[PDB]
Amino acid sequence: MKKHGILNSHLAKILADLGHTDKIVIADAGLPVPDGVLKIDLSLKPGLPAFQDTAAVLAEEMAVEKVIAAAEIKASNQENAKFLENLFSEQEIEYLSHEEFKLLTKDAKAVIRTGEFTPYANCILQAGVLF
Amino acid sequence: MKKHGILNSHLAKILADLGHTDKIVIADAGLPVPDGVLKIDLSLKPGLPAFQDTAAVLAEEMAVEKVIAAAEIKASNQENAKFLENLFSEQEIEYLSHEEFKLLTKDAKAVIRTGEFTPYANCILQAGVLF
Amino acid sequence: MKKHGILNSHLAKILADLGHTDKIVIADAGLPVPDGVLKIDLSLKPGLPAFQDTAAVLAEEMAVEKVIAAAEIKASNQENAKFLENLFSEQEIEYLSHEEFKLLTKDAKAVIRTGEFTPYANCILQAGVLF
Amino acid sequence: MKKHGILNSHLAKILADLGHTDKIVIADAGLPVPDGVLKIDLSLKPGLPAFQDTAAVLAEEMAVEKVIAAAEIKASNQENAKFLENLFSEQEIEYLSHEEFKLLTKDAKAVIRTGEFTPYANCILQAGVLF
Amino acid sequence: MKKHGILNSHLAKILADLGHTDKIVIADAGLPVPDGVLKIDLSLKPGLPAFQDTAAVLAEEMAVEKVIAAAEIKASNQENAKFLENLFSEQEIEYLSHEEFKLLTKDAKAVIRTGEFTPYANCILQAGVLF
Amino acid sequence: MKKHGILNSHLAKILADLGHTDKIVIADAGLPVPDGVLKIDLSLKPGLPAFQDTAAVLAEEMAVEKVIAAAEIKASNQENAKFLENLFSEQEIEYLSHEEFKLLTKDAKAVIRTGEFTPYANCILQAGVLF
Amino acid sequence: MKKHGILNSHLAKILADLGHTDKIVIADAGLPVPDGVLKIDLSLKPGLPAFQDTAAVLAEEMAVEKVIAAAEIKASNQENAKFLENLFSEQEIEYLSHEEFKLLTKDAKAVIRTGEFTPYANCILQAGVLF
Amino acid sequence: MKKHGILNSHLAKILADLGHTDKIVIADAGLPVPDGVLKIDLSLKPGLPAFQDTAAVLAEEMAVEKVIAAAEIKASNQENAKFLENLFSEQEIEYLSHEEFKLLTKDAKAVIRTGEFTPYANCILQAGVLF
Amino acid sequence: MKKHGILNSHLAKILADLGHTDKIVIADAGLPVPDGVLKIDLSLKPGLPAFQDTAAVLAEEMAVEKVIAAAEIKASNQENAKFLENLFSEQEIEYLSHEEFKLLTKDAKAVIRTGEFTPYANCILQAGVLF
Amino acid sequence: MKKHGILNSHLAKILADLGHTDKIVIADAGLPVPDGVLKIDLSLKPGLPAFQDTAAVLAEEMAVEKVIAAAEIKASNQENAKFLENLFSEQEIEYLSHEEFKLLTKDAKAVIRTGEFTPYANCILQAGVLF
Ligand SMILES: O=P(O)(O)OC[C@H]1O[C@@H](O)[C@H](O)[C@@H]1O
Ligand SMILES: O=P(O)(O)OC[C@H]1O[C@@H](O)[C@H](O)[C@@H]1O
Ligand SMILES: O=P(O)(O)OC[C@H]1O[C@@H](O)[C@H](O)[C@@H]1O
Ligand SMILES: O=P(O)(O)OC[C@H]1O[C@@H](O)[C@H](O)[C@@H]1O
Ligand SMILES: O=P(O)(O)OC[C@H]1O[C@@H](O)[C@H](O)[C@@H]1O
Ligand SMILES: O=P(O)(O)OC[C@H]1O[C@@H](O)[C@H](O)[C@@H]1O
Ligand SMILES: O=P(O)(O)OC[C@H]1O[C@@H](O)[C@H](O)[C@@H]1O
Ligand SMILES: O=P(O)(O)OC[C@H]1O[C@@H](O)[C@H](O)[C@@H]1O
Ligand SMILES: O=P(O)(O)OC[C@H]1O[C@@H](O)[C@H](O)[C@@H]1O
Ligand SMILES: O=P(O)(O)OC[C@H]1O[C@@H](O)[C@H](O)[C@@H]1O
Ligand SMILES: [Cl-]
Ligand SMILES: [Cl-]
Ligand SMILES: [Cl-]
Ligand SMILES: [Cl-]
Repeated sequence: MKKHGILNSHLAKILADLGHTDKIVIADAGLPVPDGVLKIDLSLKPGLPAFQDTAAVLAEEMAVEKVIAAAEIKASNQENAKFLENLFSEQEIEYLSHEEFKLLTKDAKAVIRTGEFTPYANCILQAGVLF
Repeated sequence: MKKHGILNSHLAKILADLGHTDKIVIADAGLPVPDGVLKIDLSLKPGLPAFQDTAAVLAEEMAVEKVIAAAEIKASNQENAKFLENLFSEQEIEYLSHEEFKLLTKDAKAVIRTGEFTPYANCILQAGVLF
Repeated sequence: MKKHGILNSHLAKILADLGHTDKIVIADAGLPVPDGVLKIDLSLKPGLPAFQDTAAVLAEEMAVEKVIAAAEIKASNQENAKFLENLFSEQEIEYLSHEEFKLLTKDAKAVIRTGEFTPYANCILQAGVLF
Repeated sequence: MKKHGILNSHLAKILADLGHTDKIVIADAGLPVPDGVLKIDLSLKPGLPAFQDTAAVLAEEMAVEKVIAAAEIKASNQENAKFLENLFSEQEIEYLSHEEFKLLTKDAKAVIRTGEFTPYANCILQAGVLF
Repeated sequence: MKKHGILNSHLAKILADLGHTDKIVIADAGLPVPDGVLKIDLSLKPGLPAFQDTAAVLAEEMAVEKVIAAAEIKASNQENAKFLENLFSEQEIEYLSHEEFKLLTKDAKAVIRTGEFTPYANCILQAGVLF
Repeated sequence: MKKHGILNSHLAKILADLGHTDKIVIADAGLPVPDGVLKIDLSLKPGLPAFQDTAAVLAEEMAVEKVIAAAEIKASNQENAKFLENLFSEQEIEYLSHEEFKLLTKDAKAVIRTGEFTPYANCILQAGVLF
Repeated sequence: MKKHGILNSHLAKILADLGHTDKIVIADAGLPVPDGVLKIDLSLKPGLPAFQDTAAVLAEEMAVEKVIAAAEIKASNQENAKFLENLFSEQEIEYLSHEEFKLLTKDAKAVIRTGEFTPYANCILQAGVLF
Repeated sequence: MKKHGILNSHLAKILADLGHTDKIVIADAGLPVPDGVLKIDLSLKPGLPAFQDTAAVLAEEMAVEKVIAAAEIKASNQENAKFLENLFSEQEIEYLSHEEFKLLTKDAKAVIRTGEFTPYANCILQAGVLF
Repeated sequence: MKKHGILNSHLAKILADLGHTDKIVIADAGLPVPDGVLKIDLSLKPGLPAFQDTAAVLAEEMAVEKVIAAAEIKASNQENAKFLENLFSEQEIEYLSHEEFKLLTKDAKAVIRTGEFTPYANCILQAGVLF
Repeated sequence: MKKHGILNSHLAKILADLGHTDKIVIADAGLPVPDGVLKIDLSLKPGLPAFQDTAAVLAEEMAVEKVIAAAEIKASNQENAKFLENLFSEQEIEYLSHEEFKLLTKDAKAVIRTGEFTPYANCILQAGVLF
């Protein structure tokens, strides 16, 4: 068995190919996935896994230099919007309209679907560099 | 969005094709997957999701006529062994050696990998019929 | 076997992947299917299954936020036009020219072909969200 | 549009390739489909379409020299058993155990899944020759 | 064996998928086939089968609402030009320059190659509807 | 355009790869094609092309060192059985039971389906060598 | 074995599909092959096969309507430039800049690589018609 | 970028799927790779990377339960044979004849080719469990 | 461009993956290629390239430890048989019946077809090692 | 085994197809690979293999006419920048902004990933000609 790194095999393969600036998406159960974009669904039941738990695992296994979320999250989802701010303190956090957000997902290397059943609980993690 | 059934898209597709006697496997994080058998990895980190959480969702979404587990589970993993007895109290439960158990996994339509980090926490759910 | 949800295995796989705003098409036996769009043919013979029967099953298994249909249906197929208005009373129904309607089908995730032998008995169901 | 023959596009392609002695299967909603065998699912909901309706359409579009069914159908599903004897009065009908029947389905060119929710409502149609 | 419809298996599969306005091409032995368009070659030797024999079988098996040919056929291939007028007397026949004709073939679902060895012996059959 | 050789593009590709002893089959409209064997269907309508016309074209484009047919042809199809004898004078003609014949087709590089509607009008041509 | 036509199986397959105006490229060992264009490498070692040897064979097996080469060939490879002029006496020979010549190769059905080790020894053969 | 685990993307993907008892092969530059087994070539030039360098990295990123090598390694490559003994002090090391060793490679999930230019510098690492 | 090694790109790719004992076949224009074995056709016309020319280039680019040919070559094709003995004087040359030779080609990584038009002009080159 | 040329099998295959002006990229551990471009990862661990070692091997096995690197390399990575200037003194070296450099990698035939952990350690090698 693999000693270090993320446990999920599908995710490990995605992280392995990440280059500087590549993007991956963590989505709630409702976010549509653009055609041609790999979808890794971790959902089990409503609320499992949670957006927060998923983002937390990714944060410790991936080097993030920028996080992008939809502005609507600040109003419609205060708890998760705060979570992001807290978790990605040293990272640049950019906000866009949900509409522009969805356009950006087309360039993502993959979309990770969580069991999150709350509005605008989605974010794009942009890969940084280790040197 | 889909209104009924299991939330996970990968899993919904497998359940959709199940016919009477078809088998699927719920596995701990260390079980090897035979060549040619589809693997759906739901693991996020050690213990998440657990074997019990996963098995309970599946029992809720599919008609199970028989459950197969490795005898070594009773001795080495009492808690989970008892959970199974309770969960599938109405179904027939068969115990084989872990060796025979693995051979049987070759005929599975899929292996669902959980984040379970305890010995012999695996089982085969054999589809029953709705009429 | 799968306990809940739509019975058809092909349709279950399509519904499983539906995200907010994704579209599927229910069509009569003559609608042309754009290249690249998955075609699921349920027809057995003229009138079987009927447009009404198919639309009714989907309405109960999928969350629909909007229905799109061709204006011509109100002229050449009042029967089915009324059925649609009644079935989706709570949803927004938009009428476009049959020409524009066909253009939109290029963006569908699938086209479900029925055995309906009446003109303009086609509609686009746009997925809603469960939360 | 195609003027003659079976209306369903998937079935038309299968019939088009039929040679003398090739077999296709008409099955209830629970019959398991062997790996490697094409599955065409026409089901919409329980009982739709029915075994009888599907078998009748195929009987008129395909030349059948022999019909194979499971002996158990005469015991648990007399209704459909009589239908079959009547529909294929001119053809040779053979009864085998459900177990052997399933074995034979491995050699079929396709399995047509209906919405039939009654036991052993399955049959194998063996192609005849037009000259 | 299949009882009704066109005898050729490759062709049956194409007709099976035709929807209103879909196009197929019948071509002489020299017409170039655009990239991405399926080619079904029925030629055996020069003149076998002929454009006329092929066109007549197709007119018998598919509903044609419009026929498109190259204007150069009237001048250089009078016999075949007249055959078409007679065969599709009830349909609308449109003549374009051979140059425009070829561009149009890019949208065809298939090109049927015949053994015809005479100039501009090609046409596009546009599927009509059965209701 | 290709100056020499057989006109049919599908057949040209098959002849191009023939090595000493490789086999190809010419079949009537009813012969079943084993799985994994390429099928090139030239049929247009019953009796077109004819078994005789097809075999004749192949005879002049391919080096045949042996022909294999089913014994039943001699009795059930005297006209075509004589044709073969006449056409392949200098070639070794071996006869087998239709049953053994079908077993041999599994090793064929391809099956050429003609529009021949007569019993046992099938034969296997075994490639010779040009030096 | 195949009796007539070009000996090389790969090439026979390419010529088999040639339609009027289709293009193939004969190239020296350094010509780059556009992405998507089929490459058939016949080279064994420098100078074998020679550009002249390959062009001769093709001229004999293909109906050539036009020949295209880079003007630079007259300046740096007069020997091959003269050969080309004589070989295609009856056909149209067009000279373009090497830069435009390369853009044209993107439309070719294939690039045939020879062992030619001399500058600009490349040409495009445009297929003609046999009637 | 990925924070933890092996640096090589190809290898990370292979380790990600490892289950208990799965096997991978580290090989010298001459070891033949069985058909069907994935080959990951890391060699740059003779001796780079070295067998020792590669085995060390893997030992640090993979949970090794058993090591298998050919007895011939003790006779012709004592240096690497000793290295292996020390590196896997706590694990079981089994020696088989080079001939049997090769048969065992057919079951491997992958063969990692190094630049090692010394005889019998190959070994099979059998995955263990993390619990 | 590649500075060193064999010039042919197809062959370069095959040599690149050769491991100790892997085999490749050099064949005359008539040798049949077993299904599943890659065929690289270098023939241009009868006698070009010749068996000898091809074998010479391969011997210079590949480390061969053993050669295998049909016994019939010594009698029916004296010239090439002598060439073989001379070219591979250092290596072991084993002669088998042509029938047994053909069975061995099933294990070859590829069959290189030459334009050689003389009988039994075939041989298997078994890869050696560089250390 | 292959006697000459680059040792790595993956790279050998890429060099084999290089034509005049084709480009390949040597990259540090962080350079992102554009979708559609083949990635060959030779990294083992940070610093192995090094950028310099990889570039040296390639320069010896490929005819390079031009090198392209990011301008930022001269300032942020002086050591490797000097190495580059020294290794490719005969060739033309063009410096572009790193942003413009990345756009150019879209046209590369492949990206070779090294274990280099220093910034802007990337370059594009443009293939020259051997004659
Ligand atoms: O649900 P509303 O607010 O209507 O639209 C936003 C949602 O739709 C999808 O993009 C995501 O699931 C997001 O949460
Ligand atoms: O822990 P031991 O008994 O060594 O091996 C059994 C484990 O190995 C794998 O098959 C499963 O993960 C199972 O739990
Ligand atoms: O208005 P047109 O396209 O002529 O006829 C409409 C019918 O054609 C097809 O699109 C559908 O079957 C629809 O019912
Ligand atoms: O006899 P068993 O297999 O238990 O039950 C028969 C039913 O199981 C499936 O094969 C079919 O659905 C059939 O109707
Ligand atoms: O004969 P020309 O006018 O030169 O070219 C027209 C022919 O070329 C191909 O498009 C068709 O075969 C058509 O018949
Ligand atoms: O038609 P019968 O004589 O029953 O069986 C022989 C035929 O069945 C198929 O193999 C061929 O079409 C052959 O002509
Ligand atoms: O050799 P130079 O003149 O530099 O470039 C022309 C060559 O480059 C490639 O396009 C062809 O191989 C052609 O022969
Ligand atoms: O070098 P000899 O001893 O001849 O053969 C053993 C070698 O052949 C291949 O299996 C491996 O590369 C191993 O190192
Ligand atoms: O020519 P005969 O002796 O009949 O058969 C041997 C030939 O058949 C093929 O295997 C080879 O081409 C070989 O040269
Ligand atoms: O490190 P910065 O300057 O932020 O970005 C440049 C790096 O990002 C990637 O393109 C390469 O790895 C390069 O070294
Ligand atoms: Cl479902
Ligand atoms: Cl049909
Ligand atoms: Cl040919
Ligand atoms: Cl990892």
